[PDB]
Amino acid sequence: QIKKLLVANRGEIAIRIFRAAAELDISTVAIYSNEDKSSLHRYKADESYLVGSDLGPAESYLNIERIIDVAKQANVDAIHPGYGFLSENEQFARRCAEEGIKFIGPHLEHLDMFGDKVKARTTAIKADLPVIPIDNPKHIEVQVIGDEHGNIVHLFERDCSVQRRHQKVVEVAPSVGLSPTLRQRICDAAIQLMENIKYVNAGTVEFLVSGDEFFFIEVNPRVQVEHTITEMVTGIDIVKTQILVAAGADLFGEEINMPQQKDITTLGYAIQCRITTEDPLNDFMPDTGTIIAYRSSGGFGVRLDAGDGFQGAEISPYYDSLLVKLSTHAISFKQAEEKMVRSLREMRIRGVKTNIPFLINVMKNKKFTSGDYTTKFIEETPELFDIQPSLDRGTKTLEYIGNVTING
Amino acid sequence: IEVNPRVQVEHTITEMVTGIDIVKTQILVAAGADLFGEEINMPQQKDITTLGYAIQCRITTEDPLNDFMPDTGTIIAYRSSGGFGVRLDAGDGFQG
Repeated sequence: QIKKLLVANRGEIAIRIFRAAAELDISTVAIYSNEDKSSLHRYKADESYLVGSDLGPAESYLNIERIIDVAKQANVDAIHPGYGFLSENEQFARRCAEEGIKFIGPHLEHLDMFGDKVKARTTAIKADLPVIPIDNPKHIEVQVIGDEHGNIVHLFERDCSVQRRHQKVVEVAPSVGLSPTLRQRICDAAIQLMENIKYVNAGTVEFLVSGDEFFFIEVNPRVQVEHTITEMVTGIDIVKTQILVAAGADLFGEEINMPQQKDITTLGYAIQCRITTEDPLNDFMPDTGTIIAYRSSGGFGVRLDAGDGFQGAEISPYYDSLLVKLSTHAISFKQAEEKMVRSLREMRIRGVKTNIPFLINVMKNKKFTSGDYTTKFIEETPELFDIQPSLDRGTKTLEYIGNVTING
Repeated sequence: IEVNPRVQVEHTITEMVTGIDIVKTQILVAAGADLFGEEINMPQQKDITTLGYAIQCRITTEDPLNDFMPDTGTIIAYRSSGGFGVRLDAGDGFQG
């Protein structure tokens, strides 16, 4: 029934929802702030509105009442919150229902359980899942999608072990090195939990792995950044599915066309990382300014999700930095790693320092290439911060010619 | 009907459902590498399957408005897109 969708978000994910929505012949509505006046997502929808006349920085995409007003005036049926803003916000979800706008995600009582780190454990132990009663851990996450009609499936797992601190860096789907029996139990735990609470829409279940053992951590009651990696290996459009799930449709019907859990398998491996302005040379402080040159990769198995990565782009410090979200997909993990490297090396960003060289080394290192690696992979790798200089030739030649042409 | 003793323009459509990089495999076969080794990583014939469906469409300078005639001209604007399983193999159209 959903005919007009609004995205309560910015960047690559908004563009993602908009494209998905358009494939379903749904009109799109963007929301933008003053400093996002030339963000690509603003121009990528059927409609865009300045949320908050005088609103500040990151509070623009958090301002519940102005968003809902923009939704009311434009006749919006459903709001997709993407991730990382009002995604896990019960209040916004309530005010959506109360005003007749379908909140794209799980129900009010779903965001309640998993919003509080203390309440989630009670739910976890009621469905008989292992909890913290803790060394050498692997961070494993299971994707799930269920409809409003009781049909629930999982889209296998995602290795999330590569992380520097509390920041995820590199994800893999499915697991390399992790046994088939382990795989199944962790999946079956995730489906036991969500099928107990009668879960609706896309959700992620965060676990931990020691050897032949796992522990429940948290539940992300929305879409994740790393979703695409799972799409590539299972062939299933998660985002598009969400829109269909909030539209009532049965996942085994004409709209979603979900293959029965038995018929769901993985094809090859997929890897993802984010291209940010973070400088390995400079404590990972996000760099700001204007990009003067932007060239991107592509090709078979390479998937680009641009955020602030374009030619004219002006980088505002007020948001979590993200230029391009880059994923690769090949029959083998070895092959999947190589595409990533080349794509990373084929890139070119100038006028701002990037995290590319750091990422290059990560994919190049064999403690990652082996498939066996823990959350302390970065901790145990000091050489991962090797100083590759990176000179900029062409630019200097363009300046010389430019100067002599105009000034003699 | 016939045999095409090379890669076809439409190769990607098969790569997307089977998950094999055909072009890559060509190079490796020419390099002398094994079909089922840790190099080509090809699955067994029984394990080789399709995932979903793939379509390929041709975009040319010619048109139904002009009896399919390849025109010259400068391309004033080029506009790509993107998406899961949306490949734009850029060729004759890049910029001005």
